[PDB]
Amino acid sequence: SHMDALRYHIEWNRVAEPGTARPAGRLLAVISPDHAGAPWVTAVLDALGPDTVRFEAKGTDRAAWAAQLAQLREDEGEFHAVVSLLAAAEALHTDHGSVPLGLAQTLLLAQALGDAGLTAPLWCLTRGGVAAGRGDVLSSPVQGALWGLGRVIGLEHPDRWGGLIDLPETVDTRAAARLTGLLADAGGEDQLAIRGSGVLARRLAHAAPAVPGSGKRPPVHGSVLVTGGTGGIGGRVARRLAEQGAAHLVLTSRRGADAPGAAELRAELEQLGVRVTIAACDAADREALAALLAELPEDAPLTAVFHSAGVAHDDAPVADLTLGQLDALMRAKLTAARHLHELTADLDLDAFVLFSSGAAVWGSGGQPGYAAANAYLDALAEHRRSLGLTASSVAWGTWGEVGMATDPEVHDRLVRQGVLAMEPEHALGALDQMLENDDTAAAITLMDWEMFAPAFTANRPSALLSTVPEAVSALS
Ligand SMILES: NC(=O)C1=CN([C@@H]2O[C@H](COP(=O)(O)OP(=O)(O)OC[C@H]3O[C@@H](n4cnc5c(N)ncnc54)[C@H](OP(=O)(O)O)[C@@H]3O)[C@@H](O)[C@H]2O)C=CC1
Repeated sequence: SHMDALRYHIEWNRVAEPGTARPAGRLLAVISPDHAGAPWVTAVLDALGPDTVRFEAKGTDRAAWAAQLAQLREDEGEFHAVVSLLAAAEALHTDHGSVPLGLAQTLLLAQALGDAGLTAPLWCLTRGGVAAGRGDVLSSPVQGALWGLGRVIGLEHPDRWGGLIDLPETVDTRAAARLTGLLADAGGEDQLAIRGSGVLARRLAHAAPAVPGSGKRPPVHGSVLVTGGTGGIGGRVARRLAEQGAAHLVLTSRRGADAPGAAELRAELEQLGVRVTIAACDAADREALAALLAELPEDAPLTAVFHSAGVAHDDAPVADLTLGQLDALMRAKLTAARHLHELTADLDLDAFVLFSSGAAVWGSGGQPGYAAANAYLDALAEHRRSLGLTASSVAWGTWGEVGMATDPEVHDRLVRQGVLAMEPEHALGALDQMLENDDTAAAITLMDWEMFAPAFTANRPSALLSTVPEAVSALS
């Protein structure tokens, strides 16, 4: 129950139908002009009406947009809300190959709105960026990344953040009226999915307790690939896999066998009877991943991937983050997980496990780029399930003992927010509960809700935490 207590999941609950009147003040719609053709972008522009002012966000030029926005705000006076359709730009930015153009443009729009003093709440619309409601299909993991950024905008700029709304693929008049009614007043909700059945909103809940055996997890066997396998959590994952039956562990990281601690890790694993391969290669390098897969023993086919590669450093507040910082944070997450997905789809793996973060699940100030990068992982795991493929996303809280949060700097701030350091064995024992259940998505975190809830909600309420009774109690 100690391990059950670490597991949470995202659910979607029905909320009230909104009012029937459109907003009284003027809306400002923001369009990516090369990527304004999708049906849902037309349906949304039509629902906003012809009195809505339209801003075409061209390229990625913060100072140019700040100037253009300042002119609009001068001419129009205050807007009621800003409605961004930038998410429809899913093509990669030409200069930053791991950043979807719409993600870069949404960052620069949040930045330029603050620069210009346009204060109306920003709403970021997606289509297929969340899996909400029974049978729902997350069709665009790229747009799913924009939710990780948006939750961090709502932490950093709470007064000028509206929220996120996912649209259905057909935006009929019932969907349009939910939309415009939420923009009038959203009832204090800010992470919303419009579906045929109603409006759903995002919630964090404790996961159901483990059912010993219920997931038909197959025995660990053959070759298992742990990207980031020489790093802190990846090394501990590899040890556990060795103890459990893996014939062969393939560990990767940019430094490979030159990684800190690598020789000792190899010796620890080989003592347990496992074949060990340690390779040096960037998880975003598709050709190197293909070569690595082509090399596998005939008698030890790839049976599972654990994607632990990642960096969190050189992030910045939303107001300051650059596209080159965002690219570097996205590389081992979006680019590398897309390669892993595409080169293993046909292999019938037993597990495809992606390591996300609480930064992506609930949001962490100061970590927009890392939140977006991890949110892509969570969305890709739901998207793969829709294709009939296994996938799981595990959004860790804080690890103790090994890995990126052992820096007293990085450790001190997390623990002080109530995201407490987990013992490796407990974190791994909870991941094994998730994998035995074959759950698609979970956060695995030790929380002190009496510290977390009041800090997280100091400037704006969080409907997300209303389904965690300890958070409700802390706020009473
Ligand atoms: N520790 C924690 O509390 C949390 C961790 N996470 C996630 O867990 C995973 C592991 O974190 P952790 O073990 O703590 O961190 P570490 O820094 O210990 O390990 C991360 C590893 O990824 C490798 N790596 C980084 N970039 C690339 C890349 N482009 N290609 C291949 N390898 C790369 C690093 O090696 P190299 O530099 O040699 O490439 C290293 O092996 C990360 O994805 C992280 O985001 C999430 C929440 C909390």
